[PDB]
Amino acid sequence: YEMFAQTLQQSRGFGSFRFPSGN
Amino acid sequence: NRPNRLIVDEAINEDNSVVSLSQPKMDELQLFRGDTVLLKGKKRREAVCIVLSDDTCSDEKIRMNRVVRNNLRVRLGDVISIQPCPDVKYGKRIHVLPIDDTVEGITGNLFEVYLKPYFLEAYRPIRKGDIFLVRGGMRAVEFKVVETDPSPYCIVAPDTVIHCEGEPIKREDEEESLNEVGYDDIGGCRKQLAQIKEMVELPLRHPALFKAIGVKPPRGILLYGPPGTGKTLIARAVANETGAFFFLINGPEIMSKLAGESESNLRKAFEEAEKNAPAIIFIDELDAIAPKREKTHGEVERRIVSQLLTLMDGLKQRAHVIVMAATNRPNSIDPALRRFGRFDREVDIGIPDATGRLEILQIHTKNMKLADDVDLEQVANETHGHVGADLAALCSEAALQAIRKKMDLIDLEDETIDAEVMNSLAVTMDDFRWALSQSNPSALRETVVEVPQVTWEDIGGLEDVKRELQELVQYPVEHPDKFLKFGMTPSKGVLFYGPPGCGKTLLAKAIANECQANFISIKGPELLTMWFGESEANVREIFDKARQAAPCVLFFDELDSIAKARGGNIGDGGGAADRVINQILTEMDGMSTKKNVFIIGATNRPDIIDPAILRPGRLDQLIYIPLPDEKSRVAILKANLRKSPVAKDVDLEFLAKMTNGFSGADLTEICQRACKLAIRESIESEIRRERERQTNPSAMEVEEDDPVPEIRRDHFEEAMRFARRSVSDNDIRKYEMFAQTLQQSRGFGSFRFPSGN
Amino acid sequence: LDQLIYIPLPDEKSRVAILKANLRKSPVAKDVDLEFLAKMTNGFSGADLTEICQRACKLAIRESIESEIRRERERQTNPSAMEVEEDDPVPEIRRDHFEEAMRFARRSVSDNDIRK
Amino acid sequence: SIAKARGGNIGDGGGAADRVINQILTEMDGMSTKKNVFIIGATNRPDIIDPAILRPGR
Amino acid sequence: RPNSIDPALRRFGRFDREVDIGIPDATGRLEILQIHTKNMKLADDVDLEQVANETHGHVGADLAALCSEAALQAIRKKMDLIDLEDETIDAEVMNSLAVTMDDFRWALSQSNPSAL
Amino acid sequence: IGVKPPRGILLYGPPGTGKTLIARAVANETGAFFFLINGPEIMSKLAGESESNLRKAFEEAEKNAPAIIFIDELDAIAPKREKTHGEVERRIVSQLLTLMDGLKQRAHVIVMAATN
Ligand SMILES: Nc1ncnc2c1ncn2[C@@H]1O[C@H](COP(=O)(O)OP(=O)(O)OP(O)(O)=S)[C@@H](O)[C@H]1O
Ligand SMILES: Nc1ncnc2c1ncn2[C@@H]1O[C@H](COP(=O)(O)OP(=O)(O)OP(O)(O)=S)[C@@H](O)[C@H]1O
Ligand SMILES: Nc1ncnc2c1ncn2[C@@H]1O[C@H](COP(=O)(O)OP(=O)(O)O)[C@@H](O)[C@H]1O
Ligand SMILES: [Mg+2]
Ligand SMILES: [Mg+2]
Repeated sequence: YEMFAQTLQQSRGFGSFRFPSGN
Repeated sequence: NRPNRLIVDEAINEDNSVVSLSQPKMDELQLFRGDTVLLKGKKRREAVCIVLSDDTCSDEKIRMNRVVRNNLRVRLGDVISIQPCPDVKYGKRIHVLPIDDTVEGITGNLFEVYLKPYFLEAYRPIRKGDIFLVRGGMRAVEFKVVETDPSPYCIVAPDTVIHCEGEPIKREDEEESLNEVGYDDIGGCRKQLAQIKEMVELPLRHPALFKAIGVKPPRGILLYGPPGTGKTLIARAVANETGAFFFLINGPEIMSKLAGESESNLRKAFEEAEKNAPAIIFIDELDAIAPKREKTHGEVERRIVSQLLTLMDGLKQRAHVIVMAATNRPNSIDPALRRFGRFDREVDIGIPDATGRLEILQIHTKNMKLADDVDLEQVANETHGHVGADLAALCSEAALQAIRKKMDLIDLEDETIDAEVMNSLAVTMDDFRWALSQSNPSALRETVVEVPQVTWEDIGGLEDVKRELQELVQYPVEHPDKFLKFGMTPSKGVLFYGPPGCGKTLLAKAIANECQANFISIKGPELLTMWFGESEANVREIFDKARQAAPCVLFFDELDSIAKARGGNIGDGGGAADRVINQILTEMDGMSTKKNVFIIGATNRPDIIDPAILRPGRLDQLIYIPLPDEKSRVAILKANLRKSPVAKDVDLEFLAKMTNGFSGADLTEICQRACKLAIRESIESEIRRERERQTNPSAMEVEEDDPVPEIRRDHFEEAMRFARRSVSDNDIRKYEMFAQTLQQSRGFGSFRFPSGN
Repeated sequence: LDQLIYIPLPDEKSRVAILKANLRKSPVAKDVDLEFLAKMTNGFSGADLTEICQRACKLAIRESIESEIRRERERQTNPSAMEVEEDDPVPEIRRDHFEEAMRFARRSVSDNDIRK
Repeated sequence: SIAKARGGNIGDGGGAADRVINQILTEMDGMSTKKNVFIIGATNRPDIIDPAILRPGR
Repeated sequence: RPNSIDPALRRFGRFDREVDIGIPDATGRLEILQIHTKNMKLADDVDLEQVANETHGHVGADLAALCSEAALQAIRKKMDLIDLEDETIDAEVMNSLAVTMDDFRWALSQSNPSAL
Repeated sequence: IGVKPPRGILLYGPPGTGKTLIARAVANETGAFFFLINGPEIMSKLAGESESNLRKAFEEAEKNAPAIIFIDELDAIAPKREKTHGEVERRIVSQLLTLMDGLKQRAHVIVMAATN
């Protein structure tokens, strides 16, 4: 059940998404 | 214990009249670095010198040059009184004479060529009775100060005239020369020379004191290394430093004789060495005399081996005799010579590293005049796998190319000899760049044992991994007392695992740099070579090299190679069985924990590894190394491009945002591809601008004279569309699954001790 | 070899004695309850108990070193007093170290293996 | 040739292991880059080749 | 080793009685250290029993060389005692010198045993 | 000049490529005292006569400096160690190794040798 729970895992590398803030 | 008494120590500075002292001894003696001091030694002979200050100089000892050392009849470890003299004034005339055996080949005037820049601007204090040395012009020549009109302590002023009229005279018979070799002529083996000094000096320098000590000395020292490392040179230098009766024994000279003549030569050698105690006996090429028992066919050679074994055991008479011997490998020796009371102390003279190679080049380029184009440091960085004899031959080849290319200088001296022609010749950088192409080294097959140069700055992120590695490695080295207090056994090994191309080798080299330890790398092809050839007895020979260079980090790269090559845990029916991994486990269980040898493995397929490696007392830590994050990608892109000229218009932080899911090797690939695009643009611009413009030029030269490109935005912008991901998604899911099969716990997170009353 | 002797997983008193025998070298505070510690660990082996003891010891060593470095270097470079005013090693192995090292412990032997 | 002759990446159970290709990889990793010796291979069956040859530095 | 001998020397009326002198254990190593440290003066920091417990796979000649190396490290580190006797001989200087525990802790790192 | 020369040059190739011819041509061009040494002529002699021929050859070449010594078929004199059964041939190999190392006297003597 832990393996099947990890086969539907959230994401990889999208945790640090931020919109750019300029000017 | 009055402070004017000083013990002779070797000086780092190569100036011929400058001594050095420490700061608190000089402050206690109340002197200053501007003072010109006077020294007194044996046989009423003196030396006037300029003293300075130093922090690396020891307190009770004085550092001086070998020129000052041989001009006092004083060796190391002796005593010299010092007297300050503010009465040192200028001279009247200076009359020196050359010495015949150093001017046998040189000719012409030596005054303006050598003596005029020698006394220029240095304000050298000289004395009647001293002998100094001048290098330059592919020759070193010495001059004895014969006659001076004023007081013997005097400073050479530029007003003082120097007289050089007279025949080249011979020396006094008690005087030394450059025929013998000192400690300065040897580079790159400071630790081994220190060990030989510790073993050899204290018994031989003080025979009666050490005899009153009563503790037995060592009496057999076995030097070994690759061919050409200069073992004969080190033995002769230590023999010339201690000044004992040195006698040389050469193996083929004995084995070229008849039957009884070899034994007569050995017995006469040891008798004449025991007469002149203290003495040093050096036996060169020991394996030519005493090889293994299976190889000495015949009776007479086994008889000679037994004669040597008899005389080494009969040497134990407390006769102050030390026997050194050199060989090319410790395995070919008859093992009866390894016993106690015989050749038991072993010194490993390895191949030199880059600092050592730089010191060898500085030693061999003393006399030769040298153009300012060259950079010896870059030469020492480019020579890889070069023993010191290769470096001497390289300097020889560069000098011969420089003399060859000046065929007009061959015309300048057809048969006449001028010192000024050799003074007029220097060596360019392209001579060394040519000599690196016709250099055939002899040490590419050798295992490299050195400290790495990769720091933590080359690696991006991995902070908890950095913390756990320094906790596992650095703490038992620095603080053993805590492990004695709390009473645990420090762990022995670490297995890294993860996707390919993510910096496992860099982490091993980084922690080896952090702890300042040696590093031994063993790749997958060597393990596969041992598996195909069934030569798994070389593993013990690896671990012996690991013990001889302690503290050390032993890195087994691609530990799953034989298991992947066998069937991939599928073919041949067997499971997790191997000759080589078995021998590695035996050697891991064998070794002691006091030696501080730390073992690191690294795999890409952690499922097919042998589970018997992961037991306690072995590689028991498992560390997962994922694909790099965004700040790590920034640091990787910075670390790859330090050598290249990158325009400041390039945004790397935008470049790390697009590349979600790359490894390190992909980023190095795209950087090198942009570099290839830049090189192509530069070459195809230069060819057109030079050749296609005009054949017969309008202007006198090229009007531009400007290299156009650097690496800029459009190169990365073009090289991006060739980049690809090396690691797919299912592969990453496999490593995540194996990481979860070693999960921490379930339900033990809320454990608390009961708190009652 | 004709005698066959089966050696099972250790019982509760055996787990108490294993936890006592592993920790004779280490300075353990007297506030620690080992008899409560053997009740939770139903189904561990000996190697799991040695693992969790050595992990608590690692946590204690890390706390001692990262306290000593800060207290010596970070306090003052040029000292106010003549020497260190504390001159006292702070840690021993205590409750929070076992309490933290418990959540990394795992069972090595599954149920089907025991059934075999 | 040896990979085709062995099993065609099918027989003998093993995968991409060879004495001779191992020695070629060792000699490729050994040599210096200053000598200007350039190595060229050629196959007709690129699927059954050893993947350890296709790494960088090779 | 008993295997390299010509087996005709094993017969009766010849070399038939065999005595096996094995490597010594920890009590034996302690007795060897006590034998070799008779004449040498000795500071009270050291504990020879812990030294005998830590030396594993050491023949008695290794222990004699270890005592030699610790004594030479102790004479080496006192370079002020090298200054105290440049060429004169005093019995009191050798009377004034003892060997610390860290000399033995250093000599265990440069010890290459022969019986692992 | 003072830079050391090379003093041993080893020509090698397949049989019949004309190595003897190249050596004789360079010897006739430079005009130095050329002396020829042939391997089977040495190995056809008795025990002491081979060493006497080698020593007389190098003495008479060192008298007429500058000189070139050519040793044809070097493998007939000095093969591998496993192949030189007997004592006298190993003795001749050691004689050659002695004389090549004793040649370093700055005596303007160059030694060439050919093999297959
Ligand atoms: N580290 C070094 N320092 C100074 N000179 C060196 C060094 N290594 C090599 N050389 C020089 O290279 C030559 C090596 O001479 P040797 O002392 O005979 O070396 P070697 O290790 O004894 O070679 P073998 O084993 O006797 S054939 C000499 O001309 C040395 O001056
Ligand atoms: N490249 C060449 N130029 C001129 N003559 C050659 C050449 N190659 C062979 N020869 C002739 O072929 C013969 C070869 O004689 P050698 O000099 O003895 O050759 P070799 O290589 O010394 O054979 P070995 O090894 O001594 S049996 C002579 O007659 C040469 O003149
Ligand atoms: N933290 C990092 N910083 C910079 N480069 C890295 C980093 N990690 C990996 N690399 C890149 O990876 C390459 C080394 O790969 P490596 O980790 O040795 O592969 P493997 O783990 O298969 O041995 C280097 O060329 C380097 O540029
Ligand atoms: Mg030698
Ligand atoms: Mg011929």
